[PDB]
Amino acid sequence: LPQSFLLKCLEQMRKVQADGTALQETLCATHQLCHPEELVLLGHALGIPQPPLSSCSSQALQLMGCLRQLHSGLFLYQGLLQALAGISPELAPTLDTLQLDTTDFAINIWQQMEDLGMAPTMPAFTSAFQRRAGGVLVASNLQSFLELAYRALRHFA
Repeated sequence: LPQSFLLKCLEQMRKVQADGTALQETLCATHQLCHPEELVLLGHALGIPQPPLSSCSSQALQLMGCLRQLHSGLFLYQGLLQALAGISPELAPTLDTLQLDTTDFAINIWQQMEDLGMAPTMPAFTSAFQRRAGGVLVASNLQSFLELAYRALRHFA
């Protein structure tokens, strides 16, 4: 991939990671939601999908496949962030930024697929406790997801 795409991906993913850590440190301080490791069953109950990056895994590494999963996964996360609907007033600015920065990264992934000619159901959280635990889950899912796509992308070089 061109170095400028890798360099732009690095800058964009580290901002979405910083954004996610901000959401996570507020809801832990504020509502004791600090161990996303515990919320797994509840995520499962809530219906919070978890994007596969299989084609970005060594035994299945394929540039088109990895990029297309990466993007479809980012797109999903876009919906998930839309569905949290700010979580609570105190948190809606941090969600807004995270939403802006995840959308910028997904436009970049898609733009690149087009340059290469290889282009191309949402949870209901109705209580505030659902949006608060959904917010900590999605934020740490997104983080690991990105760390995965990056090691894959860096090796496609």
